[PDB]
Amino acid sequence: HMIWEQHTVTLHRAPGFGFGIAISGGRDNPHFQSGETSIVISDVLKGGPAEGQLQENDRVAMVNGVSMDNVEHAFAVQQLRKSGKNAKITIRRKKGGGSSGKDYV
Repeated sequence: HMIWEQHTVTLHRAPGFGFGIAISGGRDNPHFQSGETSIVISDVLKGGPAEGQLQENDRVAMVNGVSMDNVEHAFAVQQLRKSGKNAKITIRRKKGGGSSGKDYV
C-alpha cells in the first residue's frame, strides 16, 4: 500500500544557483506536524541544477556518504555547503499509502 522509492542523484553546482535547492527539517526543527525529524527538499529552483531531478518533500537520507538520520538542521546544511562541485544525495520518495487508491506490485 505504501512504498518508499530510493535512489541517489548527483547534483552539480551551478555558479549562481549553488545546488539549486532548499532543505528543511532536522531533530531541532521537524518540518512535519507529525514530528518527523527528516531532512527534506523544501524547494527546487526553476532552471536550477536540481529541476527535473528532485521534488519538494523528498526525504534526504544521505549526503556524500554521511547519514541524515535524526541530525541537527545546521549539520545537514554544513554537509551540503562543504561539498565540492558535486553532491551525491540519496533521497527517499513516498508513493501511495494513506489516502491514495494505489497498491504497488
